[PDB]
Amino acid sequence: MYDISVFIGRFQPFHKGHLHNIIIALQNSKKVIINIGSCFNTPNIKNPFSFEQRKQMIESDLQVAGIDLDTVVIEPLADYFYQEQKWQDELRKNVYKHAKNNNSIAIVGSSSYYIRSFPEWDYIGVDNYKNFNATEFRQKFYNGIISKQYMCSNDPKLGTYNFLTKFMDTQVYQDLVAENNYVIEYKRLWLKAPFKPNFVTVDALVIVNDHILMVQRKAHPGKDLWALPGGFLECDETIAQAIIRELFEETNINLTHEQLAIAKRCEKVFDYPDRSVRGRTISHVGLFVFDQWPSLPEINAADDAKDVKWISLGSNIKNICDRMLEDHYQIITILLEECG
Amino acid sequence: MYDISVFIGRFQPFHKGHLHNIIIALQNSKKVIINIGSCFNTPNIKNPFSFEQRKQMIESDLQVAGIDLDTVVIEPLADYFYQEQKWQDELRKNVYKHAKNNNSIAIVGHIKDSSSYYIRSFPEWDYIGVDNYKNFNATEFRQKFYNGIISKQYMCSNDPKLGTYNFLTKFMDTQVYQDLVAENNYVIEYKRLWLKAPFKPNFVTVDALVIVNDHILMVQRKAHPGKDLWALPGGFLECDETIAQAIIRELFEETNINLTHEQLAIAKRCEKVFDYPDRSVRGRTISHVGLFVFDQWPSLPEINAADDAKDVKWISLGSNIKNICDRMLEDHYQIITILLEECG
Ligand SMILES: Nc1ncnc2c1ncn2[C@@H]1O[C@H](COP(=O)(O)O)[C@@H](O)[C@H]1O
Ligand SMILES: Nc1ncnc2c1ncn2[C@@H]1O[C@H](COP(=O)(O)O)[C@@H](O)[C@H]1O
Ligand SMILES: [Mn+2]
Ligand SMILES: [Mn+2]
Ligand SMILES: [Mn+2]
Ligand SMILES: [Mn+2]
Ligand SMILES: [Mn+2]
Ligand SMILES: [Mn+2]
Ligand SMILES: [Mn+2]
Ligand SMILES: [Mn+2]
Ligand SMILES: [Mn+2]
Repeated sequence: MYDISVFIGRFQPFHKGHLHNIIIALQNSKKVIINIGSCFNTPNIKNPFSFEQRKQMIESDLQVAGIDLDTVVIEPLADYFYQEQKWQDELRKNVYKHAKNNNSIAIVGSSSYYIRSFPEWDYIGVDNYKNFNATEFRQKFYNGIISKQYMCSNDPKLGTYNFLTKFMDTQVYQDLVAENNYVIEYKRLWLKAPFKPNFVTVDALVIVNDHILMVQRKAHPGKDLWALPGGFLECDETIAQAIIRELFEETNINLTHEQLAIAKRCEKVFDYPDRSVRGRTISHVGLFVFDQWPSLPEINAADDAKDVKWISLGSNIKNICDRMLEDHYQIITILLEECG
Repeated sequence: MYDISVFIGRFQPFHKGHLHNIIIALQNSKKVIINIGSCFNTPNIKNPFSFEQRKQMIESDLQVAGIDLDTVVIEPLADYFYQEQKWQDELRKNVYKHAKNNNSIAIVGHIKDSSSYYIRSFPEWDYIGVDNYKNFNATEFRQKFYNGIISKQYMCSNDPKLGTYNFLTKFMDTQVYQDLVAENNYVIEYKRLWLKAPFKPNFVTVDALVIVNDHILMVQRKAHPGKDLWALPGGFLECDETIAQAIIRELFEETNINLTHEQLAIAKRCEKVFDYPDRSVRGRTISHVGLFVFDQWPSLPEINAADDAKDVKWISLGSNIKNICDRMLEDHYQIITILLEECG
């Protein structure tokens, strides 16, 4: 009937619930565009696999009962938690790429967001079976258990099953297990709270001669990832004070607090509920700009930073965009745009 | 030696440590100007007494001491947690209401914490460092006071019939006292729940300042802290919502304002963060507010009190707002002032 079905998911991992929904869409349309959300990030516990691995996983799963691969296309989406129009444009870009000859288009499926966001397209609704829970799957996986009832295949050499089986031997699997054990122990310790906690953190975006100051993380979450210098707000300091305290603790930047105060452009809040794996963490980020300086200030890593670097804007920043903590690539992008 | 000395305190309440320091100020100057900090706020456990009450208390203790009251003047200072320049000027306005045409002026504060601040902000005035062994604990005194005990070693007067000591004896029979004790018990219990947590909490709240035809929407509080006070509508941020959503969710819950989500999204001017660490008695609470401006609107939307709001009212700017200025929750007066200047 439709020329095109639009299908959006995380696929962390791809399962039978996904295969049956694609199948409903392929008997309602001639071609499916599968849009994988949350790409171009480093692996974390909620997002273990890359775009390429998930794309592969999907293809080799579809290639087993049935399915014509000529009727299927796969495109990536980045996260834009604070700039939803960008996300919308990017999805529209992915679709216009495959449907620009007045093709008939429907979104197969956050059912209300897609209905509000995309009036141009029809919404094919799908209620599934027993709740295929991606968290439950992943938590058993970091415990050594692939749940074969989720798997498209039954053969451990076929599909996601084979990918998941082999993945358990990788270094990335270990890192993720380590991160997950950290978070379980961290979350446990906080069940004491009379009320579920919001964490308040601070970060500093410091630009000197078109370089951004970044820290490589010594500890979980995001161990060995690059990040803005920052950490927890303390009960006795203002946000503005915490921003500078963490900056100096982690990087020992050779600037005075007065200089940084003159260089300060703004402070923004980042409050996407799932930005961090510890629990709900709101970050206040200060932007500091030195259009020019005789040189890059001296920096020395300390505390939870195992390294610190001045990294130039443009290509060098883009090249570590998938080696950064949490939403820090978005934060950098936003603050330089609007503050700026 | 100096014509004027300048002395700043909260005096919640005035005590022997304060007296001690005013005696030094007067060995070094001919007139001392006493500035009472945190004036014009409603009574809270940390600030139980009004400006007038503290003034009375100081005058009566200085008679007991007995310092000639012609050598003493008393002026109020409001709080400006977020507008440090309004405070510096307001002080200067206090000092020069009294010092005139080439008086030598000294500030007499603690050589320890607030030494730095006064040196920098008031270079025109000299400094007289004070502080002596004693460790007079303001908090320690109020806690015992909320348990029914006036600590004698704090009292300038040994006689319960006189001075601050008398004032506090009589104050203990009032309803305000009873409301302070109740707030205190609430706060002690609130904090007890949190003693176990691996880290001290920073609490996150939201408020909405909604202005329709120069009227602020304000709730009157059902629960602690600041019971029976007027506040911007607001409350705790939940874990599964953004701050933008929280601000609107709490607005509806407390006021049932007859406006739509898109109508408020259009009316929204800005959000501001309020993070003075001692702004709330519960523990460290940061607030994100929430400015919404409706101009030349056909009518004031319909509202009704629910959840922790027991009343809700449209309050016109200007006269009716300064009227309840000392009847507001925590720093909401300051928050309203700031959001009107910088966003509206
Ligand atoms: N919820 C929390 N509140 C305050 N401090 C914390 C919290 N969780 C961890 N920390 C401390 O902060 C350290 C990490 O550095 P940073 O995140 O830069 O402040 C950890 O090693 C903890 O000791
Ligand atoms: N730390 C907290 N986090 C979330 N909700 C809370 C917290 N403390 C108190 N509350 C709830 O908020 C109520 C008061 O309403 P509100 O302050 O307007 O959200 C109390 O009755 C509590 O149920
Ligand atoms: Mn290994
Ligand atoms: Mn840190
Ligand atoms: Mn820290
Ligand atoms: Mn740190
Ligand atoms: Mn370089
Ligand atoms: Mn409330
Ligand atoms: Mn409420
Ligand atoms: Mn609430
Ligand atoms: Mn009116």
